[PDB]
Amino acid sequence: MSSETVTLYEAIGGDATVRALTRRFYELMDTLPEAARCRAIHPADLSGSEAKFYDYLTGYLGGPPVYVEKHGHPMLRRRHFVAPIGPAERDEWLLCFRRAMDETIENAKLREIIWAPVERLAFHMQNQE
Ligand code: HEM
Repeated sequence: MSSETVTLYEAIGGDATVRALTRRFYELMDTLPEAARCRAIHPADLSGSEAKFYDYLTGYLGGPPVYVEKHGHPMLRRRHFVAPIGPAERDEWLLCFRRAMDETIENAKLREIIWAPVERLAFHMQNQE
């Protein structure tokens, strides 16, 4: 929606915010020693991962459906099956996503709206242990 209601994308500040969110996420993943397990299973060059997550989040939050346009149906559990994701990879991903959100999305109510379903998805991507 845009006029009396608005989308989450609109609400958090749209493209500049999703850009900052996704950038800060991979930065924390690359620089925090506590995120080393999650970092270990990602590609040595994070550039392509960032592009895809940014496109995924853009569509997911009510912005333009750019991820689907390029890659088709998300099918995330299947796409994540190629990485070995145990509790550690899972909680370290959630560590970085939480901190990236807290730092880039000012509105607490919008962070709560986004977080609960993402944390559900993360537990659902876990494929080990
Ligand atoms: C358990 C937590 C998670 C871990 C450890 C994890 C890890 C990974 C890894 C290793 C990749 C492959 C990177 C690449 O191809 O460059 C990936 C891709 C991706 N992840 Fe996750 N992920 C997790 C949860 C999530 C969640 C909850 C979402 C959605 C909010 C998500 C969205 C994506 C997307 C859109 C891709 C690109 C898929 C594609 O290849 O088209 N991930 N993730």
